[PDB]
Order: sequence, then structure tokens, then C-alpha cells
Amino acid sequence: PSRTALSPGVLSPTRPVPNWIARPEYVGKPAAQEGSEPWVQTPEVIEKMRVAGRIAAGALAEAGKAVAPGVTTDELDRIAHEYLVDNGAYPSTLGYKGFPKSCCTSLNEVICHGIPDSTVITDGDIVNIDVTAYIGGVHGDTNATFPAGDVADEHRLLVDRTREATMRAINTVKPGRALSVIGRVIESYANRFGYNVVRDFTGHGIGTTFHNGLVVLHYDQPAVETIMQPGMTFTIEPMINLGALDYEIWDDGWTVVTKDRKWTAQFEHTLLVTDTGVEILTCL
Ligand SMILES: Nc1nnc(SCc2ccc(Cl)cc2Cl)[nH]1
Ligand code: NI
Ligand code: NI
Repeated sequence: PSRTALSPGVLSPTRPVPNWIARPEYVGKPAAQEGSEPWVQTPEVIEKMRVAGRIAAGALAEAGKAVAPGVTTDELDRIAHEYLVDNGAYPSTLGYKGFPKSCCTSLNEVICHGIPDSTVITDGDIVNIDVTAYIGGVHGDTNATFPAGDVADEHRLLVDRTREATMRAINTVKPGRALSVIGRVIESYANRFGYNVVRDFTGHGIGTTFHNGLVVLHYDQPAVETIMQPGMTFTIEPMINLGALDYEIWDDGWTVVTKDRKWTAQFEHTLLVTDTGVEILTCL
């Protein structure tokens, strides 16, 4: 038997960031300046994104190494926040549209955007940690779902197959390919097991802004005409559900949960289309 449905807990005090670490423009504003930026990056921006992506991948790995029964999601946040700040990176989530922490921690039926708090992880949970770094004027964005103790087969297989669907999608990226191949491959793979791929949340172009207006669907929609070109930077980040797609948002305005409380898993990397293929920027 696995735990029952989650409820929100209490947040820790806001974690400070030294002032010499530049803030993204949206910190202190109610919305963000994003969605109309070019999709192909310059070489200088790409080089900076490799830095941001490695630092994000570091923070995710350190926080993920900490996932175990008994640890709170706030403890994961303090680990991610300190790794980012000690690397001179601003945690991009902190202050985005008022988001109060430095990463998102999404257990079990939480599709995305969970807020680190007093929630205690327990045996059988699956814990998504999403870490984003802003450094060098650019963002890196990455996430993974980590098992806590012995996870029930249904849930273990959801996590492993979601990781596999993400890697199969990443491996289709190449110049000249329709962007829509990504959601074709993910949805085809998920459909093997009767999983449902989330539609209303998507991958995104990312560069000097976090959601730059490029949208990467994770479901099949071949009418999209966008082609992958060298220098494009964007994420692949499917959320795959055991249950139905219907969801609710908690009163905090962030936490998105499945309406039927069946569990859901996600993995995410920031990618660069190269002249021949793809480079994952959010690798160690
Ligand atoms: N689409 C998406 N990728 N990773 C997330 S975690 C939330 C988040 C992280 C950073 C920033 Cl600047 C904005 C947001 Cl919404 N969401
Ligand atoms: Ni993310
Ligand atoms: Ni993302």
C-alpha cells in the first residue's frame, strides 16, 4: 500500500540570495517579460546556457540524492537553493509570478509546480524535483522523478517509462525534423501502457527568457509546422498520468493535482539542436 492523497503544508521563511547574483527581470514584478524572443540562439548565448544547464543539473542531482523517506520537500529546496547560490546562480523560480521557493517539488498525484514545504516524503512516494538556474543572463531548466524507498510496481513502471519516453523524444532531435515528432514519439510510447499524456502543460523554448514563446507539445499534433534548426534551444518535459487528464489547482495558485488522485511522473531537459543532432545542456 502507498500513501493517501496529499495536502499543503507550511512554508519556511524566504531564502535570501546575495546581492551580487543578478536577478531575472521578473523578480519583484507581478508577470514576466517572455514569449516574443527569437528561437535560434547566438553562439555566445549557447555557451552561457551550457553553464546554466550544468549548474541546474548539479542542483537537481544533489537534491535528488537527498530524496528518502523522512526528508521534507523544504529540505530538498534548501539543498537546491544553496547549490545554486554557491555557484553564483539565481534560482529562476524564486519570485517568478510570486513563486515563494527555489525549486518545485511534485510528489505522487501532483502533476507539476508543487511548492516545497513541511510535507514529509515517505516510502513508496515518487518525487519530482524541478530546478532552474539563471546565470550569465540565461536560464537552464531540468527535472527528474526520484523514487523514495520501495515504490509499488505500477508507480515504478510509470517513472521508468516516462524517463524512457523523454529520452526517446530527445533522440529524435536533429535539424530539419518537425518539432511535432517529439509529441508523436512520447504519446505513441505512453499509449503502449494506456497512460495519458498531459496536454495543457508543454515544453518551451528557453534562453534569456524562461518560456520564450516556442511551445513543444508532448502529444501528437502533426499540423504544427515548426522545424528544428541549428541553434534552437528548448525543453522536452512530458508529464504522463496513470489516470485521466482532468486536474485542479490548489489555493496556493501553483500546485496542480490530478482530479482522480492517480499518480503522474515527469522528466525534463534543456536541449540545443546542433548541426547534426542534439546536445543536452542540463547534463553533469
Ligand atoms: N514550464 C516549466 N518548466 N519548469 C517549470 S518549474 C516552474 C518554473 C521554473 C522557472 C521559472 Cl522562471 C518559471 C517556472 Cl513556471 N515549469
Ligand atoms: Ni522545469
Ligand atoms: Ni520546463
